[PDB]
Amino acid sequence: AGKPVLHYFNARGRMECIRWLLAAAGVEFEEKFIQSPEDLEKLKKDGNLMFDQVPMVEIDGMKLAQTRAILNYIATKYDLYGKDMKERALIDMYSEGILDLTEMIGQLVLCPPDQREAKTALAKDRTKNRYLPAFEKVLKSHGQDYLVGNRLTRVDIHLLEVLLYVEEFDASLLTPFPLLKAFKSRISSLPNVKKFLQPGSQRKPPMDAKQIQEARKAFKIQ
Amino acid sequence: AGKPVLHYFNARGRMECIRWLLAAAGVEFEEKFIQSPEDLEKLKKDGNLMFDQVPMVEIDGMKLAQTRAILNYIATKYDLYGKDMKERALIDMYSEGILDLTEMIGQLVLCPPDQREAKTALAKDRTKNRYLPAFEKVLKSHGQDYLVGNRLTRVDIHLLEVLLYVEEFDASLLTPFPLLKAFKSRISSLPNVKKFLQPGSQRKPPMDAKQIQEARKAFKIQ
Ligand SMILES: N[C@@H](CCC(=O)N[C@@H](CS[C@H]1c2c(cc3ccc4cccc5ccc2c3c45)C(=O)C(=O)[C@@H]1O)C(=O)NCC(=O)O)C(=O)O
Ligand SMILES: N[C@@H](CCC(=O)N[C@@H](CS[C@H]1c2c(cc3ccc4cccc5ccc2c3c45)C(=O)C(=O)[C@@H]1O)C(=O)NCC(=O)O)C(=O)O
Repeated sequence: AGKPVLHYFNARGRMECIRWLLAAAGVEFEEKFIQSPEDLEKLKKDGNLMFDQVPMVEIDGMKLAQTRAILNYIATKYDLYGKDMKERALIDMYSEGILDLTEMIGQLVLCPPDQREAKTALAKDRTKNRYLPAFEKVLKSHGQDYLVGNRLTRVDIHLLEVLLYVEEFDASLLTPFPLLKAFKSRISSLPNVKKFLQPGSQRKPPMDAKQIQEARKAFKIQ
Repeated sequence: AGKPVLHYFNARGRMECIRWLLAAAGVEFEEKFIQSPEDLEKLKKDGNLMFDQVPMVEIDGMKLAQTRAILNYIATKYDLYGKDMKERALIDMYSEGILDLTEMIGQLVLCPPDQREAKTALAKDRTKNRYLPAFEKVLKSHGQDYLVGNRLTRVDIHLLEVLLYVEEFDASLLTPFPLLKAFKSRISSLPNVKKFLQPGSQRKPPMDAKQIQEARKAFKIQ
């Protein structure tokens, strides 16, 4: 049970939020990449994936599948899940909004070409008029350095991570939000985070059109 | 307040799992139905919704949004979340597969006719070959009456609810699973569950495509 083992393709996808959480907690981990459909098949057939899906993480003797379940477990284990019921409620509400924002932006690459522009316009609108203002408001409401409980929790990490993708999506979206900029800088300066951001870490890059098309093809899954 | 207040459309949607969890816990609740676009606009403008979305539940001084955030809080508050992080890891993984199954079947009524048939076949294949076998397997792995910790938890309620939707979708899907059939009757027999299953409770009915198109027309939500 030394280092947790992360089962996923060699890409961000749904496993990146988990890599971010482990890195932030300073927890060393290994990765076993699914490079071929045959790799994915073996995992399923061997009974390692409860729903024949990844993310799957081997940790503390479990074969834990489902992103949210992996995150909640890691967050609790390393005291990054607040101190009680009420703090976890704020943490979960904020985190679900961030996961929604992450999916809205990330799914654009899979949109049918004829729907892509409209979907992209809607995503930019939601990002700048619904999500960014919501988080800027949280920070303003209490003036604290962290989102919840005046101390670092998993959602501070989730927010930094999604702001990076917002910056990749459209850098002008962040301009109107001073507190979030300040927050991004603060979280980025934490030792474990800075280290994960530097070149050479297990942090993953975005995938380009050709890659996406090629990878999604060889595996074929509806 | 005293009784939690559930803000949602008069329909199942994302709020139904919450009505179920509360009903099961024997906690009485009230509902404030969103019956028109104006109702929804009012809720937003008055500062009720963190991300201008429902579900939103008023409980213990919070105006809590995000389905999962609401479910996690209620489950913890009423001792339906197991006893430790390891039981919660199983409860969470199970719950997420159930939510995935619910969405997969629920989405069908929004598939354009030239896509619905194939999407329906996929949903049935996934239900009987991926999802149901997974839960039948958990029940067989310990031979106990409940999914986790040999005690009623939130996931036994989530599993009963989704079994109802699978039964509405295609009853013959359940026949090959004797343990799931026995589990269904057992959970259905619990006092609070029996109360919620009987006529006149706050449980909600399904909505055909016709009903969907109609309602989802008046609001013109993107
Ligand atoms: N609610 C669950 C969801 C789990 C889930 O969907 N997992 C996917 C991989 S992630 C994602 C996904 C799928 C297919 C592929 C196929 C090739 C591929 C190559 C390189 C990187 C990724 C990254 C993500 C991904 C996929 C790839 C597509 O399944 C979907 O589009 C998923 O959204 C999977 O294992 N698919 C195998 C299969 O169903 O039999 C959770 O949160 O954990
Ligand atoms: N991750 C979050 C998701 C929250 C969420 O998506 N909420 C939706 C309602 S649920 C669902 C939804 C939408 C629109 C409508 C519009 C009319 C409508 C009438 C009667 C019943 C439902 C049931 C669901 C529903 C909708 C209706 C469509 O938004 C989507 O399709 C949603 O998936 C909403 O409030 N939309 C208002 C808006 O964005 O401004 C969570 O789990 O809590």
